[PDB]
Amino acid sequence: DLRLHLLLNTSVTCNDGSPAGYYLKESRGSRRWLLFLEGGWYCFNRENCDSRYDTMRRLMSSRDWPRTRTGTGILSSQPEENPYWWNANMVFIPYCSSDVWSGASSKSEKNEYAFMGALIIQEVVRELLGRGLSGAKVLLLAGSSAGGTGVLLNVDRVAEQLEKLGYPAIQVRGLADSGWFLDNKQYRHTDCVDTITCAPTEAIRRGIRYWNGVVPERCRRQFQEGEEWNCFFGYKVYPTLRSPVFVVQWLFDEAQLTVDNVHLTGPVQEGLRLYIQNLGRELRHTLKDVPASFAPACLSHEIIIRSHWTDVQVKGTSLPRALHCWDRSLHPLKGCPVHLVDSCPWPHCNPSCPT
Ligand SMILES: *[C@@H]1O[C@H](CO)[C@@H](O)[C@H](O)[C@H]1NC(C)=O
Ligand SMILES: OCc1cn(-c2ccc(Cl)cc2)nn1
Repeated sequence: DLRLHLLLNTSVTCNDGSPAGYYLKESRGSRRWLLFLEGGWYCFNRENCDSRYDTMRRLMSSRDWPRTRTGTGILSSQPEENPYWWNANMVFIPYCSSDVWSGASSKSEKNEYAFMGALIIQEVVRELLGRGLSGAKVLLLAGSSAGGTGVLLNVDRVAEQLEKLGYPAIQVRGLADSGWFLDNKQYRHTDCVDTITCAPTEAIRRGIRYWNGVVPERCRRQFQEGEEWNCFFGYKVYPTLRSPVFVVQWLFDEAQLTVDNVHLTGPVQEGLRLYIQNLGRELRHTLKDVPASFAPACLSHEIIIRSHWTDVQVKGTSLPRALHCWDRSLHPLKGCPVHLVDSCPWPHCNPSCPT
């Protein structure tokens, strides 16, 4: 179990002004630290944030959080469940800012909600340095879904923060799971006039304004004002980064298909067959020059904190093994690969896909 700590700096808050926080399980014999970012979509105006507050309030507030949480998958402390980092110090950071971890705005007489995701990460790092993180050799910033995108947006800022604080020896790295999206054409079109129909590019453009969103400096300097939404898309922001980042991405991610207005129920036809095959090929193409990556040909969503994350394989190598091979490479290795991308072109052409 991981134990809840609410942030001592009460100005760093969830959407509704309640304190943000983190769940921690220490491993005093270890100098490895894993900080995991939860996911769960986002909201981008008053009306759709109000809806989220009625029926998704744990993603908006800490007032009902439980005192503990069980570590699962890569957050498990049992070697049978977590062959990769079972002995590390474990941290789970709840997603309560609805801003893809990019916001830097407080609640005020001008703002009904606070959007502080980027500041929550920095405050968690600061308060952990007093609880053992000061002695770390590696800090791995991981996350799933919106948390995976959050890794891409924040990993270099964590690195810069520790450097300026006097800790140049801590190696910051990132692990982005199911957060690598494409700004592609939808299979069927919908005009952005309310939430249902509003494509990611437009929703994120409005979000950055609503959230006072922050993106990495180098990417911001390339795309410039009004175009920072580009930095929320992995294939555009990744080349600007400097911290080592391992990318885990299903070729046919269910959230990607949702934003593309694809609904698979049933006998496809030719038009949709070609659309799905082209999506797989495009994703594959964006990963061609990503040296640490794991991309199976499955229709699924998230993986690294699922209890059965050990079961999927690409070219005979599991995800925990590929992550271990990555660790070795950061000290090619014979029989210990780090770049693993399926080539077959249809969902579940890989027999190890989740059922
Ligand atoms: C609390 O957090 C805010 C927002 O990041 C920051 O400006 C302030 O300096 C912090 N205060 C302390 C005492 O850490
Ligand atoms: O949990 C599903 C999910 C998807 N997203 C998301 C994030 C960024 C972009 Cl650019 C598109 C989609 N966030 N959460």
